[PDB]
Amino acid sequence: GEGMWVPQQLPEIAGPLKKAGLKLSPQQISDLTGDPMGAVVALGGCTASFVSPNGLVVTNHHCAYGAIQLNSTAENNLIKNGFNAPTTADEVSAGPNARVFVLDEITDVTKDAKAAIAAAGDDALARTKALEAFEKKLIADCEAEAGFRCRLYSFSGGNTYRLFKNLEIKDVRLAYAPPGSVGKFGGDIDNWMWPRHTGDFAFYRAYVGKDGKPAAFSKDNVPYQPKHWLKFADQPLGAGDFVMVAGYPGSTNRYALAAEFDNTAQWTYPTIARHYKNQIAMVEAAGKQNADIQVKYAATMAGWNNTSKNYDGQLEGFKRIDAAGQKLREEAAVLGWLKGQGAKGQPALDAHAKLLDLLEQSKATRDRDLTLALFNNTAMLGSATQLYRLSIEREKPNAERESGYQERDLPAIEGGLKQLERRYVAAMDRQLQEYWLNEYIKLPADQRVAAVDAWLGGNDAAAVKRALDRLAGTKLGSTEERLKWFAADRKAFEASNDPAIQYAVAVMPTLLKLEQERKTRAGENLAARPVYLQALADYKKSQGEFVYPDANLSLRITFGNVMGYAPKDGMEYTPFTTLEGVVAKETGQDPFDSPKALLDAVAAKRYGGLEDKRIGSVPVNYLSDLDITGGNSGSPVLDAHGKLVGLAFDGNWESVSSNWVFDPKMTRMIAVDGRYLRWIMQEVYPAPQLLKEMNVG
Amino acid sequence: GEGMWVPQQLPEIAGPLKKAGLKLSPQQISDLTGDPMGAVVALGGCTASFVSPNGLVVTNHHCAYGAIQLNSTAENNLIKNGFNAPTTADEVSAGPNARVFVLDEITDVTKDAKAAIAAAGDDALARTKALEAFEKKLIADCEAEAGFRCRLYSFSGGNTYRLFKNLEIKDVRLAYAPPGSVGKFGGDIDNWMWPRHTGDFAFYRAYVGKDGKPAAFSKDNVPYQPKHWLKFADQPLGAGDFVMVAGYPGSTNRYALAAEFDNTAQWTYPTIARHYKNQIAMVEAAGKQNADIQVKYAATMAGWNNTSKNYDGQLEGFKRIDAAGQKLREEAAVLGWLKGQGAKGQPALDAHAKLLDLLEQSKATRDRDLTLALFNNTAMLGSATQLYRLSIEREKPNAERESGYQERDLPAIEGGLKQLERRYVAAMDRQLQEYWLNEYIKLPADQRVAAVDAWLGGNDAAAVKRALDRLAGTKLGSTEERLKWFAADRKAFEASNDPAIQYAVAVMPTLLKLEQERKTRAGENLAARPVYLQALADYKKSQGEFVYPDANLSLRITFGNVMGYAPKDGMEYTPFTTLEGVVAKETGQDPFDSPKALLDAVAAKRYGGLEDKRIGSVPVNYLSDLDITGGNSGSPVLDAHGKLVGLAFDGNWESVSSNWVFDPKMTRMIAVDGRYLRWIMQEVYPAPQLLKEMNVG
Ligand SMILES: [Zn+2]
Ligand SMILES: [Zn+2]
Ligand SMILES: [Zn+2]
Ligand SMILES: [Zn+2]
Repeated sequence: GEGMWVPQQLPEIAGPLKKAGLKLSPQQISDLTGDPMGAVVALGGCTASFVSPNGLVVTNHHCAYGAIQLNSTAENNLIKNGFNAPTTADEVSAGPNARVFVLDEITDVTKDAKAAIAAAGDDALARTKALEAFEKKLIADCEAEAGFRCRLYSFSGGNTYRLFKNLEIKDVRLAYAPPGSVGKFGGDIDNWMWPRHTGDFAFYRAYVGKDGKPAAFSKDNVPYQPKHWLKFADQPLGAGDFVMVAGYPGSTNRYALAAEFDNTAQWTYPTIARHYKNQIAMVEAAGKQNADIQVKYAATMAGWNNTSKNYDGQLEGFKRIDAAGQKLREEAAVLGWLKGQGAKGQPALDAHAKLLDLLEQSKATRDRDLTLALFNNTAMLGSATQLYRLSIEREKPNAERESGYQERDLPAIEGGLKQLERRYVAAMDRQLQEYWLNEYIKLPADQRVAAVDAWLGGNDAAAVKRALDRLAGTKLGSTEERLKWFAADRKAFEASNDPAIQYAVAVMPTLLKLEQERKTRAGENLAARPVYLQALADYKKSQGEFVYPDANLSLRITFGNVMGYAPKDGMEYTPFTTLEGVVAKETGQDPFDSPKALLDAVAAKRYGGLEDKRIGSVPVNYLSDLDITGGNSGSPVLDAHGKLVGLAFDGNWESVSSNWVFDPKMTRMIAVDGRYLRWIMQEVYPAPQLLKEMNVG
Repeated sequence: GEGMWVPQQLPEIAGPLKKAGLKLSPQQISDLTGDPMGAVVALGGCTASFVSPNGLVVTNHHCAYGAIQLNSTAENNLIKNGFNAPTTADEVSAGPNARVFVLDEITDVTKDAKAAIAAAGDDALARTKALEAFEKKLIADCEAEAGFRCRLYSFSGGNTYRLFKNLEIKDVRLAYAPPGSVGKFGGDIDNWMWPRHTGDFAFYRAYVGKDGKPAAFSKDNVPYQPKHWLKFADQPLGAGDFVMVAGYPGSTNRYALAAEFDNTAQWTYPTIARHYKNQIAMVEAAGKQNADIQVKYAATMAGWNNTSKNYDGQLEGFKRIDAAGQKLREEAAVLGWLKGQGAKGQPALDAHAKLLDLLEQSKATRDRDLTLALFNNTAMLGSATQLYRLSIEREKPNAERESGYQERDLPAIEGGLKQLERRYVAAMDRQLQEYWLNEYIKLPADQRVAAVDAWLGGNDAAAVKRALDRLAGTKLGSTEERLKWFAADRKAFEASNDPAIQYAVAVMPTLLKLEQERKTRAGENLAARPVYLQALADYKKSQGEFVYPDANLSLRITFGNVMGYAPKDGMEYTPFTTLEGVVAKETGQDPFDSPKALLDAVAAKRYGGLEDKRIGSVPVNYLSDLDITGGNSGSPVLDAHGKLVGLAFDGNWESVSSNWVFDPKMTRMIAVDGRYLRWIMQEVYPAPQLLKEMNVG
């Protein structure tokens, strides 16, 4: 059912957990470094879990896609072929930026954080800087132990703060990926849909130095030895059975002003989707010519497709449940309620009014803000602006450097400049730069940026053509030039005749100014958010409704049962799909081109000891009424005894609008059954070594 | 499950009926003139049933659609608005050709029929005329009793013959029709489809003279008093519950040569579907501009739509089950099994060869024969040819007149010429003439007809236009002119300068020659068909398959249970639809434009005492695994206690290929629930008088 519960709400959910079928004690689930919860890891935007005493980590194929794509060429395509390491020495690096975060400690720091905020009094910008400074000091102290990375999280609009401390494993290697026609069966056509037949799984292995402490990749590193790992279930999962997920959902917007919704529905989602589709169309074309561009842009393409379809789905789901309406009506009913109680409910009503006006302000510049951000996110301009900004920050004491540009951020900065090599083709980026300049000029005169106007020299196809011709002369295209500038000082940047670096030096004053304009808006928000959101919460409780914070990349638990859903009268989707369903979709053409070995194993009913009698086949994917969102991919699904029964990977089509308005009847998780993982590793793309390592072969 | 069982097979299904849940005794079902089977009546291409002691008859809306249309004008459109007669005096005539046939007696005449055939000797044409003369004599004798109509049926390829005698009620009146948006909710989009949300019912009343004997329409007639009628169930019908249907299915082709299947799938269905869709397109377009064309052609259009869509569905279903391959392997098996049996198999092997050759003879002229038949089926040429043929037949003694042109057929002929007034517009028929002339001209030289070529006097657009301009001079457009010709003698036809009459005179010799050829092939078929089809039956029994004859418009029983079906992996169709499903489809545009009173009543949750708590709503339609086909529309669905729980009306999309190859998993009946008939008649288009008369008031 509904809810992305913090581990500190376990007393609240203990009884519901039992009634749904948990046979572990609430005590045991509360131990976030115990069995099974201490096996669950964050990847940074995906979840994963340990599944052996030797550092084997299982997650989704689409979570590993980055790493597979980084190790792929046109002439050895791991995306297409799969990857299997018969020995641990065979495992390839997942990339310098790849991480496994293992939870160490959570501490409430709420009292301190709102002190530091308040201690700045009544200046918006000062309030932001004070929280920044408080956070930086906390983290610096927590990370004083070598091998840990820490994070500060704000919950429920700033009514609670907690500090998380993680062991940061920095040497992650790929151990196994099934072929792309298994890992991503049905491609973007089946994405966000049920029935689903997708084998969305892949394995990493986590490594540290011989001292047992985190290190960056080296051939002298050895497998991490986790305290806790998950075991595969020994009881077959069926319809109605208890399941739970723990993992790291990224963001939801269930506490929001109605106007935040209208802006998103009417403007944000349609605009981003259109841009994303236009870039897809350009890259698609050029990659059909050019396998190098096709392989190099595949991860980018996957992201664009996935977010744009998600937003198409949210727009449709708003109309289906009249989200605009529901928002309006709970807002009216909450404003009603507040004046309602006069004296006590005036602080909250004030808040509503500030928040509301803050939103109109970001509204005034939203097209500028988006366009400029995405223009600067193309490869060479992104590289130049980041690298120049770093040279500026490096001049300050580390404690005053912008988050993202402190010493602790250098590994990821350097790592990103190297990874870019496998994701950049200059003919392709030129077309994206073009696309975004064409969209910049389109902007109205009041919505423009002075410094970009000047840099460009006029509002036409001619100037665009000149810009593009000039930028083409950058040397930032090679990893080696990027890494030179990573190390260069600010004067060296301002001296450069590189045209990409000239662009950055040109616009940075504006970007720092706009960043201040953002930090100031955030500061006013930091006053008004928590009071109003605390009132939304209080109302919800007065209505008997479930109360939990919007997602924020921190660890959450969701639970429920295996069950399908009914999209229309006269029909129902069943909780499982089956092997036969995979082969029924076969067309021999991407994305419905399963391996021959699958096709033959199924035609022969070779179920490998994995059939579930109740469905007369091996289960492939299943639905359940858990409450997950982006960031939950790869999260392990556990059964009533805490055994692994699948991996979360997607949502059904009608679920996605639940980011704003939760609909219990149509919100389902889509998970890959652990028996399908097993079946693939036995009969299709075999990995007898990993199975034996997991005590299932 | 499978099987269109003849009543004489009740001993064989008694056990299976009990196991399925029938609580009536099988002997109570064996009494075809008792309770409840004597309540089931034939309409002539639909089924219906008595539901009161005062002659109230219930059938489908689409069955009554011809009669609703005949009583409709552009200005007062009953298809659109519904009809309700508050007292029996307000009932309107269903039209002169409307019938209710009440089963009186069934006789086996197999031995006598086969002896009439054998006495003809070797000659194929004499064999046909001998069976014809046998049938005519039998029917004349049986119809000696005033008010009875009799029919001879051939079963299992001529291995069995039965005579049916029916009371022929000839004054049928319309007592109630819901609005078309109920009766045909979802129109042609939902036709042949589940989920289905269609209130497909209507009521007639049956009338006789004051002396109790059937009579044509008169104000002095009074309601028929049936010996038996159905009662509405007092127990709520649920999933898995027993249901049975009795009705009059028209035709199936489950006993067929592989070649007959191949010709049908490759040529017959695609060809007819194309011609029907071309005509639909013209009439649709013209009716958009002319609401008299729209109302006059509505019944014709509903047939074209229903058949063409049926044919599309069969072809898709043949691919789904590989019907071609199944027919090829079954035939290789049967011919194997026969060669297996030495000498005693030889007559079936020879029969198979002869049947195959006769199929080839048909095929050689199939384009000509189809095209010529459908050209002559347009309104004026069909009238002219029919009437001219009648004038020729009238010069022979009645016993020698062609079936359809005997004295017993005169009421139907006459009624046809009157009903056509409400189904003909010159400017529309002209376009249909033009379509068929353009198709005629596409025929190749060996498929042309000399008489039509000469009459056409050219092969191009200009000749077509001259022929149309010539035919537009007919006076057969008017009912009175048609009835004049109905009475006129042959010399008057041959003297006429009416251009449609002249056409009929010109082509008649050719039609008669073609009829002789068809009679000749039928006579050859009479010899070979029984022997082969007996072998097919014997083979099926040796494989332990069900053995029942193909449908042939006689009374059949089918039984099974309420149940949905699974169209693909990860999905199921549920056995019921509900009221909320009807409203979910609402668009306010035909065909998804329910009566406002329906939308209001569902919104207000006015369930009228008819809610089934197990589905949370009033049921609308349901699925069951019964075996029905064309002709079964209007058949009552009985529960375990013989009570009325719905009306058969359609099949699901995947079912329709069961006319050739039975598929148990995807073959379902779609029925309208008796509770939905009641609910509509309470809350939406009310008829308290009829509910009272059925005592559910
Ligand atoms: Zn247990
Ligand atoms: Zn250089
Ligand atoms: Zn006349
Ligand atoms: Zn009973």
